[PDB]
Amino acid sequence: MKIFLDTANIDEIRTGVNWGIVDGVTTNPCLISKEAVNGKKYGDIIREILKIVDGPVSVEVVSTKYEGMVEEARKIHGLGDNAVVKIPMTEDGLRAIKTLSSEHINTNCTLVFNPIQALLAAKAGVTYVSPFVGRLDDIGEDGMQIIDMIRTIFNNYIIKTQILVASIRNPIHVLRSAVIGADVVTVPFNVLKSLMKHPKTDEGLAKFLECWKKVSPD
Amino acid sequence: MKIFLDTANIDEIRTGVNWGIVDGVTTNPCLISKEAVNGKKYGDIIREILKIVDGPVSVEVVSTKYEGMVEEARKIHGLGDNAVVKIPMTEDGLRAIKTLSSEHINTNCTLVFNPIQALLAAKAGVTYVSPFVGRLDDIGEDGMQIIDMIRTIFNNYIIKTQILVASIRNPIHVLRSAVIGADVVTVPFNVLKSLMKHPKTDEGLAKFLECWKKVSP
Amino acid sequence: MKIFLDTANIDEIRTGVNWGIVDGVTTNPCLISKEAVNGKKYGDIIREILKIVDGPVSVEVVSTKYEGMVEEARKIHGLGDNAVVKIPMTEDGLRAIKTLSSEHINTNCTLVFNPIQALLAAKAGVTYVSPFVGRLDDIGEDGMQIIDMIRTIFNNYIIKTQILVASIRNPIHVLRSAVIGADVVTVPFNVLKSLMKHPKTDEGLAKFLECWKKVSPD
Amino acid sequence: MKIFLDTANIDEIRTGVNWGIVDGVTTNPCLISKEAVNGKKYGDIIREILKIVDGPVSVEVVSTKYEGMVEEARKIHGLGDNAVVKIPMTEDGLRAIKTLSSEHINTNCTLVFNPIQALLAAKAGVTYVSPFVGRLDDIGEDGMQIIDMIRTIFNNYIIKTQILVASIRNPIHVLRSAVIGADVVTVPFNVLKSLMKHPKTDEGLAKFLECWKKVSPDGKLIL
Amino acid sequence: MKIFLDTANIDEIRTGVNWGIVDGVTTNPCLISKEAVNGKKYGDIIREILKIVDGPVSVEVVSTKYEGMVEEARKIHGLGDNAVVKIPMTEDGLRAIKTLSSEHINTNCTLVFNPIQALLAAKAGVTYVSPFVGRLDDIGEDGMQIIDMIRTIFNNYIIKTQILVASIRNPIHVLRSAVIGADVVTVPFNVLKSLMKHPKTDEGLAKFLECWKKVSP
Amino acid sequence: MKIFLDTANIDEIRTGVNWGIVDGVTTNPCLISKEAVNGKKYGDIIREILKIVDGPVSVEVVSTKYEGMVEEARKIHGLGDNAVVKIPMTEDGLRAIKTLSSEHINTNCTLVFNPIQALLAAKAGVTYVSPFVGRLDDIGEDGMQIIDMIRTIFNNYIIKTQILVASIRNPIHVLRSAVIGADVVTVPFNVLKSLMKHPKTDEGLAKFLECWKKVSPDGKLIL
Amino acid sequence: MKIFLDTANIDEIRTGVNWGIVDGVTTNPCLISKEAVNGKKYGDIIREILKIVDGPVSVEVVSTKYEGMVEEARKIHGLGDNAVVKIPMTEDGLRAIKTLSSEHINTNCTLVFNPIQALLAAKAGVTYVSPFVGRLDDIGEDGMQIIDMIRTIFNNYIIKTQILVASIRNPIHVLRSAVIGADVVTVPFNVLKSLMKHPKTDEGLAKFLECWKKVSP
Amino acid sequence: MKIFLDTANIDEIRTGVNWGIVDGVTTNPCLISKEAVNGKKYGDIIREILKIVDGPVSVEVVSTKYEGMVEEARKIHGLGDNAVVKIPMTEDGLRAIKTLSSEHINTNCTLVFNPIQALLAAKAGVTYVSPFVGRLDDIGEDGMQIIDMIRTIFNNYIIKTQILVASIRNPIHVLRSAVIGADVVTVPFNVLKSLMKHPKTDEGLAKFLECWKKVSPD
Amino acid sequence: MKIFLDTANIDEIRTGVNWGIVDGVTTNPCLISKEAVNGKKYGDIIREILKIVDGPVSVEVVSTKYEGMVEEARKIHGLGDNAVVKIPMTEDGLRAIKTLSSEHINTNCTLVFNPIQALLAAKAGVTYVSPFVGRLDDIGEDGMQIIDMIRTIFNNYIIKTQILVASIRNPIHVLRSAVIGADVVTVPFNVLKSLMKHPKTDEGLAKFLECWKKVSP
Repeated sequence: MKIFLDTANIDEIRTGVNWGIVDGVTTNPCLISKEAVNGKKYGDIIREILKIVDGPVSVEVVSTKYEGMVEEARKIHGLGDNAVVKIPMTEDGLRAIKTLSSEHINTNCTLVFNPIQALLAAKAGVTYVSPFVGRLDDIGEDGMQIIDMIRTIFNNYIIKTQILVASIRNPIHVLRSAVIGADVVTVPFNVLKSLMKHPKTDEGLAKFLECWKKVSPD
Repeated sequence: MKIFLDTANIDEIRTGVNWGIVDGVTTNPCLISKEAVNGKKYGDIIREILKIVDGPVSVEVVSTKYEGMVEEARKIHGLGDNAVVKIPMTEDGLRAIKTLSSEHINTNCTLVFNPIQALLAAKAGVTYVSPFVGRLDDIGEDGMQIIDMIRTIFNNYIIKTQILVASIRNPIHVLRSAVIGADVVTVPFNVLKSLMKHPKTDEGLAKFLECWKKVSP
Repeated sequence: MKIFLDTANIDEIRTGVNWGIVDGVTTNPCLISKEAVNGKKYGDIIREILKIVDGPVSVEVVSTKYEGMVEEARKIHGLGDNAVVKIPMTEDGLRAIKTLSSEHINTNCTLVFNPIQALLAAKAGVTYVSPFVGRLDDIGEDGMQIIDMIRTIFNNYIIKTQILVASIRNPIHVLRSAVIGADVVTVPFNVLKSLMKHPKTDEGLAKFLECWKKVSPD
Repeated sequence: MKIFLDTANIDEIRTGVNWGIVDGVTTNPCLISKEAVNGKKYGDIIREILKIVDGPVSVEVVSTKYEGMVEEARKIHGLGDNAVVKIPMTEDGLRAIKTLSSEHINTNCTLVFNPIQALLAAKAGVTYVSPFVGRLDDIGEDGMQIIDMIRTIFNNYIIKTQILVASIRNPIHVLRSAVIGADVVTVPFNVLKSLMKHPKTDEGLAKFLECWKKVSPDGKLIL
Repeated sequence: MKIFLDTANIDEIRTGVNWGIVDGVTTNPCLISKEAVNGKKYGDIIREILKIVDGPVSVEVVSTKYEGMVEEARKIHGLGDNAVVKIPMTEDGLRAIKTLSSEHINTNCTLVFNPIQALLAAKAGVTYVSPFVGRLDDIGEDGMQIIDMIRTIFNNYIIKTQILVASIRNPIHVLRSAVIGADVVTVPFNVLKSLMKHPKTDEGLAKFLECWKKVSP
Repeated sequence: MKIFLDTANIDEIRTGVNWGIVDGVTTNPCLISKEAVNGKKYGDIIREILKIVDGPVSVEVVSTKYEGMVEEARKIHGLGDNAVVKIPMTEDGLRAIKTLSSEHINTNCTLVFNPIQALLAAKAGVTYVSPFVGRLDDIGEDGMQIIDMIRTIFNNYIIKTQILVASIRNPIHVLRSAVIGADVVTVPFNVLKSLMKHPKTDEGLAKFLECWKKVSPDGKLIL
Repeated sequence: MKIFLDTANIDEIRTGVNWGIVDGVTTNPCLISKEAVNGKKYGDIIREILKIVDGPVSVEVVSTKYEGMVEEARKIHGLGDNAVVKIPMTEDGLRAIKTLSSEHINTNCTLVFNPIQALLAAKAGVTYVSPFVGRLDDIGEDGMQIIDMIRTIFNNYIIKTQILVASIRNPIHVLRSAVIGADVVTVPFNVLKSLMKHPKTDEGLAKFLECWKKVSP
Repeated sequence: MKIFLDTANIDEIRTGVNWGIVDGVTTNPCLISKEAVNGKKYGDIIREILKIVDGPVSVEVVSTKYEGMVEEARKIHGLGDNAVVKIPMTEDGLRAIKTLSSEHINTNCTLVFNPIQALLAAKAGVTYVSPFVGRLDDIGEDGMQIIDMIRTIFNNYIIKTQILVASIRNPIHVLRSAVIGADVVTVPFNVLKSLMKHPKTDEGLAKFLECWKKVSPD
Repeated sequence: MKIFLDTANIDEIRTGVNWGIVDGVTTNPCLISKEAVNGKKYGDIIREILKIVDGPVSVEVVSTKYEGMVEEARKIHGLGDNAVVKIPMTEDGLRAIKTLSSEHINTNCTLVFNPIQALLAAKAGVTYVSPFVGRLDDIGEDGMQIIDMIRTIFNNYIIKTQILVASIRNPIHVLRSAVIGADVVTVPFNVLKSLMKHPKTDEGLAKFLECWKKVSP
């Protein structure tokens, strides 16, 4: 399972990249606007992420119509070979995805909330589909169940679109994604750093530390 | 999973094809007669649909006898390479499917209501089999369970006939079909249109637009 | 399992009652406005249904604020003992339900889409909760799963609110509701009439009629 | 589980009752006409069955309209207290069941093919509902699955209508009915007779005989 | 779960009763004839068993006709209050069970091989029904599955007939019977003896003895 | 799943073959004697079936001893390449199957009632094994459960013997056989005919006709 | 299922109380320290919540030792009959719970992370047990699993201790607790607000309003 | 599934081979000593079985120490290529199996009662492992559960040791072994002969014989 | 399944090696400190195990920091091609695993307590991952559950990291690991000895011996 970081915070990205466990980054206009303050510009934030991240970097189009989406996508593509054009699950967005896939431009279909939307994105040739588990949790539906169904549907038809679990809120979203077999998770930095941690790991290290000071004082 | 449109309404077909999500069309005599009113002839409607749709277009014979069925099927085949001959699950229909299959004419066996009928159509060499889930729902039986058994049966025998889920009434027939692994669903236009929509998609787009306006008024 | 009719059409209601299989009626502002045409007024339609139907008749309030809802609900209660005041799942609706519950006015919480909303309504003392299965189906979620979870939750706590399956679209919603154990279903007229029918019933009648004629020429 | 005989053959009914394993009889116009040949009247056959059978005897109305059904049902009920009026699952039949239930006339709703039909008959107050499992089998649907769902539905709502499995064709219909917990099965006579038999019962009896002859040549139990 | 001993061997019966784990005895013509050799008469063996065993003792009629069965059953009943009349699952056997049951004479229906036969015996009012699991095992069918279905059937109808698992060959028939919830098992003596034993019981007793010797030589 | 016709009635076999849905025929001495009345010889009936049927035709040996079975089997095999020698599940039958399998004569082991019998026939190299599900149903045991176990066993060991479900009585035997994955069913003609039918197929055809008459009064497809 | 508010914020508590859906309140030293800034002290905060909240309100002891816990618990108890004394799962905590249970002082055992700890607290007589599901989630373990096992255990032994699901982070913690059948959930204010909302509810109200406007302007 | 005969009785073996359903033989010191009476010697019995049986014949060593086991096993190997050296599950037995495995002498690890013992034997390179189902049954544990777990374990690691179900007591051990997928069962003669039999087979023969006589008087 | 010995005791290792069932060895700072008393030092203990054990032998680093881990790992690697460098699940540990994996130095990530930690270590290229089942057992959580999930996860993504079940306390840890399909278990010597023993094995040998004595005195 690949692990992407779901942020536009450059320090978070650099920190997690340095850890070696970050395979890519996903951004969206809301994540970018949180960082484009006090003089920082949306165009520089995107360019810096692309430079620091060896892996896929998803960048969301802001046009809502087919022609504007395809124009933006080609410019986003031109920013670097690792850029992935993020496009929402809409009729115009499915049209844009089909055109871009035929142009060999990698795409990521976002704002997916049920398995049939994910299937429609895959039928257009999308490289990634991003169902939003946490927003389903927010409205009283276990969001991971949709990941499970998408995984079964994709396996039934040998679909090559990668399942990118998005809107992740806690480490159990991550665990269930891995057990289900989703291709990718994208996580906030606070979730990312918790994944390495466990109280019995800490207790174990102090235990070995005290044992090491018995045979080697220094 | 392929998605066909279950209608003869030309406007619906053009709109769905323009959306890029329609892989084929299924018609039947009742769907064609709904459109072939006030001047419009059934022969023009059929031809126009074959012209608009790049993918398979199923056209149903009206004869009930083996000889009439095969002859009508060859006319239908002649209308275009994408024509698929729809044939009902009857004794003559099965004979007709075997003959047409040996002639490499693509066929679709319709009015199937249980898995053994679907198996018989496959054994005659049919290209697609069309079990009607919604008509089973109508009579108090969960139609999707027949799709599940057909998938298992076809998997057991490595059967090449495509399962084409017909008589679809709602998006859960579609979801359950994909989870089962049916090769095709054919859907009325009101169902097709709903498959892309979700209230959280809309709400999320409004959130993104609001964020974008803060950074670029 | 009780079977309500989900309509404001007097003819459909009269027909359904004349069959003896209709235990009550659910209405809402859209159902009523469909009949409030060509002279007929919304108030007369409601009073006409209350008269024809011996069982519970649900009538939705149109106010959105707490005080308007309870004032309306009391006027509705005054139309007859079989009236049930239908109130949406909102913060003001939950307060109204609690107030009207203490006044012994029967209530129906509507526009419920997940099991926790159903629980909150029951906690306010509502007589019926009406989850909308067909509107979940419309958005790619099997609406009957919500009924199943609500049934487990209500059984867990011995909750007396009746589950009233609404937004019903086909006879399998009805079958699954009975298998689950929902207390009530409300069905459009077209669904109700289908519930009695089956081709093997018709075939069987015709066979019986042939055998009877071999022994009785009259 | 009660076991009814699904027939109008007097000799079959006499033999089954003699076995002490028959708790009632179900008839229909087709079973009756099968015996109403060569002078035998339909009413005499019915009256004879009502006579020899202590348990419930289902007799079907021939009218298709509500009024004719309630009229025929009162005549059928007047033939004996063990008569059960058999009524098809139709709009008019439901209305007749409700009327007759309020008049304390026992009813049996027949020609039921899915669980919701069964539920509607229960809601009208019917004494028995008779789903046809063999006719479902004929059209490629496992008929016993409908019995299982009816049992669950009835349990859910504490419904007192008895589930009466009909159109029974083989002993597995009977076994599955008993495992599910249907209240009654009605079986043709050939099915009834097979239910008692098993080759290992026959074998075990032959072995028991051989052993006793080793100890008593005349083959008796002298105590 | 009651545990009966399935034998007519007097020595086995005395040993099992002295152990305090035997609640009853089942005999049959083949079990009695095994002992009634070289002078010993079958009538004495039966009487002696009734005297030794406080609990139910099943004795099988030998007549195959209704009238002969009921008459033999009344003699058997007369031999002692703990006598239970064993009757085979036949048409005459069922008639006989109904008659005897109306006379409050305890009965045991034997040679049962499927759950519907067990149900018929219960409907005749039989006190015990004895399905033969080992003879089903012999013919390639898992006999315990019949016990499971009978338990469910009897539970569905609140049936008072006791399920008496017969033709038991090994301790797993016994274990599965208890887990299912059969009212009774009847077991040959070699099986009965093994039910108390376990190698870890023995090993643990040797450990305890060794500990006790350290504190009190 | 192959579908064989379990009969010796020539007219049934002709009709089934014409439908294009019959892949072979199974016979046995009882089915043949049913048609070998009024001058019809048993050998003529067999030869006629072998003639009209392209697929496998199972003919049963009448000898009960090994030698007579292998002798009859060679005569049966010499009648045509589509003949399959049907042999009972006995000690002598297993020995004959092994011999005939080594002589490349196709065999069908019949009268099988549990999965281990089926396994023994497979180990002797038999081409088909025919478990009798209806006869298991008759004695109160769900016969299809044996098919399910045979399928699992055969899958476990990659056994190439085909599972041929016999003693079929209803369309649910056929449906369950297909869901399990048995290689072949053999069915009586009445069962075969029912498999194509369903009331909703009939209804849907009547509706299609009514719609076309609204658009073409003569009822044709003029293209 | 009862629903408590997991906060010491008076304005959150005051808003949820008015809604009619908050049956009680849980607090802890960290929640109260978040409100005891800028001169506000814990003593007034606790007293004001006990006044607003009709139902149970849990107040945690600060002493880590038995006598301090028990002394502090009687002070907490004296502040109001609805006060429930929160006590951590430790050796001294269990001893304190048992003494307080004998004095009829309602108790709540917190910092419970597995089912056996919860059983231990119930055996001491605790009125509520508070397993922290969110903190199990944090360390890679599905917290709701422990709720499921505690429900089963408590059902097994007919245990009267109420299961109070704590450390709730999202509405699916609430959903799963209701399906399991936990007696209580305690939720943060942001979780509690979301519980009544669903986009199809808002969509439905707009539909009704628009229909009502066509009838009565 | 292979079927071995678990006996040292020449007559039973000869009978079973003459049926063609016996693929080999398992012996042990108790089975052999039962036949080594009235003049017959243990060595002659074994050499006679090796001659009659074309398939694998298991012959148990009598030494308990590593060096005696391998020395015996080599003498046993010298009696014929179809001999299989049976060795108990002990520390010395595991060492012998590993040594004899490298010498390409086929081995059978016997007296196995749980799945980890079976695994350890396979790890030593044993050709067959023989778990004793009936002796587990004797002590109140369903012995077939051990076969099921051993089958899962061997499949997990693609282990080539054949599972040989031993201590078989009835035809359901055989049925469950085949359903599980054990490679081999070894059965006493009384069980083997029952495997072919069934009352419905006999009934069916008699029915066929009656129909044949209606058409052929000879 | 490979079986390693979880000890630094040379006499335990020497005995298990001779048995032919020990495929390797795991050590840790606490196991080695138990043998480095009375003048014996860790350096010789490690070297002597690398000599005896043909298979992999895991040696844990003591530095908590990246550069120290990596430096110590190259020293450990240089002691023998079968040495496997043990590294704890930390930020620096993962970084160290990735560098060492690129240098073709076999690694073992230890102190893993949930499946996502195990996936993180696999993603860094670790050769083995060592989840501690016994220490999960200690804190009231079925440790074997995490092995099950790790097996499933690793199967999902075709992960080559071997699952090495550590902190094993009893033979059922071993049994369940084999049924799950873990690549390796590492066991204490007392657990390893018990694995070959069963009372019915001893009973069976006595039976055979007694029969052999009747044939050949």
